[PDB]
Amino acid sequence: MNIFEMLRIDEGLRLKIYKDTEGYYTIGIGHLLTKSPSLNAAKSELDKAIGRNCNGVITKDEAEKLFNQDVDAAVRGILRNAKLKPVYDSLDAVRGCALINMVFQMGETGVAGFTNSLRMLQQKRWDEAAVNLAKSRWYNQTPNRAKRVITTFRTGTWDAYKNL
Ligand SMILES: [Cl-]
Ligand SMILES: [Cl-]
Repeated sequence: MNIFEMLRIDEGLRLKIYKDTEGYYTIGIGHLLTKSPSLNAAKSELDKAIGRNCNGVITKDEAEKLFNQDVDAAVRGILRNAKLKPVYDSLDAVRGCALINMVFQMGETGVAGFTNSLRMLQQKRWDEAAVNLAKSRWYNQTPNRAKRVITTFRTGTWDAYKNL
């Protein structure tokens, strides 16, 4: 299992513009197009991202291309962030994926705000971090996903993604 497989499970794959859990226009593997309610705006964003007139639909290869760019951006966001980098460097490879998963979903800024959980992760207090992470809007709005991620941080194994 790796970060790509993990996010593919959490985000799924859709080749036509759809709305994410928050009601935002998205496509491919969780690639947010815009927070604007305008489908037209979303369509334009899509064409700009892909480099052709898509009319709202893309190929699997295109979805995969966007996906690689998105994972790259998440990782780079972590590496550039002063609060994130030290935690990320302190974690084993599996747990690191859980952190990348969060950034992909909520953005660098969003995750950097989880101050207390970040400190607990850096201290390797797994059970305590898990409880703290669960006291969030994040956990309450997307509980199944949050549970998989939190379990990953808690155990350092891929168990939560096994049998999916
Ligand atoms: Cl809460
Ligand atoms: Cl969920």
